[PDB]
Amino acid sequence: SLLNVPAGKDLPEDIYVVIEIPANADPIKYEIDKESGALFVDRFMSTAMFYPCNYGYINHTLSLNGDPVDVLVPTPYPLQPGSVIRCRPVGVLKMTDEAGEDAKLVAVPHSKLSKEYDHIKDVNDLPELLKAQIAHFFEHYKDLEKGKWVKVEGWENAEAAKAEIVASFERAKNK
Amino acid sequence: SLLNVPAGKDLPEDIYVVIEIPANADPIKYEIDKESGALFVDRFMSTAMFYPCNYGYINHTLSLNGDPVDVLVPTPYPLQPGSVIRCRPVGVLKMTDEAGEDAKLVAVPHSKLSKEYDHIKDVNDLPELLKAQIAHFFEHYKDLEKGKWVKVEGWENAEAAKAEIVASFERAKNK
Amino acid sequence: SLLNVPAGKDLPEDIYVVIEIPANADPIKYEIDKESGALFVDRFMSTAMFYPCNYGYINHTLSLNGDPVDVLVPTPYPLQPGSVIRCRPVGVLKMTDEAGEDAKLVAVPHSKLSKEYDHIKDVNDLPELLKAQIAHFFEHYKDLEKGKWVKVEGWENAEAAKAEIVASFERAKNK
Amino acid sequence: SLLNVPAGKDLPEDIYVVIEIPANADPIKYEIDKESGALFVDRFMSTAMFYPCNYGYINHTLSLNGDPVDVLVPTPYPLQPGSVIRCRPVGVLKMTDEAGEDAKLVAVPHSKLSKEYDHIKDVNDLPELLKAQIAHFFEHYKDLEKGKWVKVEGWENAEAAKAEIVASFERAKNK
Amino acid sequence: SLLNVPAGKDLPEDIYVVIEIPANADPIKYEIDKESGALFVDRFMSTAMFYPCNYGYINHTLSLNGDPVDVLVPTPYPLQPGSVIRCRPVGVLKMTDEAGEDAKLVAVPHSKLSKEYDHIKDVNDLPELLKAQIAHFFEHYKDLEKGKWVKVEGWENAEAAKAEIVASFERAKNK
Amino acid sequence: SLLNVPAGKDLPEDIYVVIEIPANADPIKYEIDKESGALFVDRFMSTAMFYPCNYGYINHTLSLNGDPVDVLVPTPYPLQPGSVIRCRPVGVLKMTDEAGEDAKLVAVPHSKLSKEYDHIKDVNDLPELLKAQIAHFFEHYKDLEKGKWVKVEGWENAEAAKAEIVASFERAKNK
Repeated sequence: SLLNVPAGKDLPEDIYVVIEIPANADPIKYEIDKESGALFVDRFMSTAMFYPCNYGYINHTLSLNGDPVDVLVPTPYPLQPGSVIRCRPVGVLKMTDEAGEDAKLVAVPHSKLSKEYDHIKDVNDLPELLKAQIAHFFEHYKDLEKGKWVKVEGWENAEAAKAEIVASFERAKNK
Repeated sequence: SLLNVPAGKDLPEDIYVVIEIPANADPIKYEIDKESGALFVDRFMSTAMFYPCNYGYINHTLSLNGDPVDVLVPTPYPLQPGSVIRCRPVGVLKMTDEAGEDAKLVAVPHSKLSKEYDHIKDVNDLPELLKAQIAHFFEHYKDLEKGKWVKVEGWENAEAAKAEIVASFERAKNK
Repeated sequence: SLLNVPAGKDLPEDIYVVIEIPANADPIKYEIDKESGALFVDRFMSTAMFYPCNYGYINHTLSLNGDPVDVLVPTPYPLQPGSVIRCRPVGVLKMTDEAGEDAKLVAVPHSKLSKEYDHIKDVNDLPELLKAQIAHFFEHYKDLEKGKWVKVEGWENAEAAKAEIVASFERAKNK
Repeated sequence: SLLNVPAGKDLPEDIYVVIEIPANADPIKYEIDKESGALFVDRFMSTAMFYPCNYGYINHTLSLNGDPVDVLVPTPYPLQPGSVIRCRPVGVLKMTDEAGEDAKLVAVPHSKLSKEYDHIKDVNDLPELLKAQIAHFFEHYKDLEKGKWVKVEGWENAEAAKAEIVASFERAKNK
Repeated sequence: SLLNVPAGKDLPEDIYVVIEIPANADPIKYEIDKESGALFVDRFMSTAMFYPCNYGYINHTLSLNGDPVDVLVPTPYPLQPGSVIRCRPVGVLKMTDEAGEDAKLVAVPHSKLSKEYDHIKDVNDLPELLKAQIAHFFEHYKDLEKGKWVKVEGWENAEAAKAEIVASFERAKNK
Repeated sequence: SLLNVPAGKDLPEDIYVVIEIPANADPIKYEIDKESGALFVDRFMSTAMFYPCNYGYINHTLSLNGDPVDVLVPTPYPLQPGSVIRCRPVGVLKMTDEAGEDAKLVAVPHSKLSKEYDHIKDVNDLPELLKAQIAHFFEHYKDLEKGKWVKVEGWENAEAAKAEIVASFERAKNK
């Protein structure tokens, strides 16, 4: 089942992301239920917006806000919800939402899946438009479902992304 | 796995439907296999028709005809086969097919997923065109795969829908 | 889970294929991970080509190259990745790739799912264009991802297809 | 302009069909406007049905119900609305509705487009399932339209289809 | 030609809208060219947003910003670009941008197309969520366009929508 | 009419391309008819291949093979058939086929449409994988067409692309 996928072949450089929401999909927010392993409908998003990249998480990871680290994965074609993709982390989006800090990593497909991202080694290598899209998406997608709000503090590098992997992996085995 | 999703948070008011066939899909009839939990192709439907709502079942339920209670779930966008959606029952379609009574519930997305169905509290609140579509679909979708035939006896209320949940949940733990 | 689907109701005449790649899809090569049962992204294909039929495998089978027997399944509409389809084998495509012989079966939907393939009993009953498409796909889809190359030796009959099922089923229980 | 497209390269054996509704599309009934040549929305279909083949008309023809002769065209992938396809007539579906008698031709793609239809020379060569679905569609797609009924009378051969096209071509000029 | 389509069957109560951008489509902003009547790509949208309704214009109208009056049209399925829809105005969205004042009409499908919109007679009858999404879209779709801003001023009723159409129709001739 | 669209705002640096075949579409080869300006089906492709970019032509140009100059245009989402895109030439693909020599231009979206292509000034700036896929497509898409072959000769720069457009524009008038 999806609950027994490994975090990565070699964390934090070489990880698996479990995809929950494909890039450019209808505005249905899916989430994998941690008891069943099944895809749950979490909500029907109320803004006319879409995730600019595939969205999911690293299994066996516990972030400070109680859930596994979440990750955005650019691909040339949208992936199936429930699929698992081998990636390498390249950067991190720092925000605050109503409960203090949130981070969302960006990870690119690993070279065994594709060579089109070989030259993206860090956060400054990502296209500027795509970074600006992601930031704009996270600042507005909950505008109409409020008591909710997000603010974007800015981009960090591959080493900050890796640190967040490692600390949340470690945090999982214990609490 | 899909075999360990709960029937509901609070049956019969607050249930989970396991989606097998999305609204407006190609005419492939999928079914979740109760031994494996996997999506099986049940048949390629022979009429040029589509399910007017997402179609699936409540887990841990046994109806009088040997299978879990089946349910139609209107959403603003079609859902993935295998996904699980939180809903509240609002009515029931009564038919007879070659083996006596069949019921199919209608349940709407629960308010935590969407507010667009808050005002639908019972069977008379459903749009008339959608009810007429569903009835027409169930009367004709098997026209070309005969020895099969369906006749529609008519709509019942939210309390009859809830009763069918409860009796089939109870019926499951025992036989 | 997908790891506990049976090879077939009655091997080798009556088998289940686990679908990994739908017909006519984006050029994402998915594969079911044999440890987890989950759909993995195997690679993003580099040619502008698509599988001309749905593609997958028979569970509980071990071919000579270390993986389960793979199968192409024509359907009137593309199937979901992860779905299971009841089929009957009708022929086999023989190739050599860099590691000696490869076979890929063709199996058609079983008559309980559809009647549109009833008249296809063997390999000469398949439309010639579809056979020529499949051969052309397998000869070129890896042209740009080389150190890889495929050559097509030609079509065999339903009895050779069945033999390959049986030998790989037997080969699985033991090694 | 679509108003200037010919009736065919060689009537009645070699014709063009202007496509109004794609096979397997959403339940929106499009029509070419005669004055402007633009694609108009004639209506949203109220049954959960789709056209089993692409649908349109032959330009410069006038049937006795006072519009261009309509044709149904099977193709391996749906066509774009407003597109023009070269075809051969193979049959006619005769029916009666609440306005009187009607007739629908069936034409396959010309050999210059595709060889896949070269063995279909007449109405009994069409796959039995397609004929059954086309008939069932015409008899039920207007069922939720108050006042509108369709009764299918039977099929007629290629020769009957050719005569309708000649008759209706002549009648478009001479009047 | 789309340049020859009428403004409406009976202005301002019964109009035609030429559709430029489908609801829920890829983020490509199409426009009909005035000279040629062809569909041009005006631009690729840079936010991750989609139009919440089909968008287009009324032909033979000229607003005080010097183009045809635009309309937003909700429909149950997205429409084709270049297609013409018969509609009734029910409201107007007033806004200001970096070029000055602007106004966007909202029109529903005429009763001849669909009865589903017959209870919507005016701007307060639109579903509350659709109005909120349309406003939010206009206020944010140009956020990554340097120099371009939108401020939404409020809604106005059906009567205001009719006056804009008359005013702009007259102004298209008399000039 | 598409027959009246200009060759470009400022040839040869700023051109319009009329789109005939979308990137990543079904294997239907569309062409604009010269007389009518309608979209015709030229053929159903017989290989399992798709165009790796949108394909079309520049109006009011005539190449030495006696039709308009064709162009391949990469865009972030597929375009509609019949739509017109503003572009800049950056390269040419030279080949020979069974009718003789041929050439295919590559043009990216103009800066007014999208800034994403502003760093692509010439043929060596295109992503290496796209060039490889375009070449491989042209060399294999007609492989199952009896009598038809394609041999790719090499690329040429933006300057060569501009000269072809001038040459073919002049040749469209003066004749």
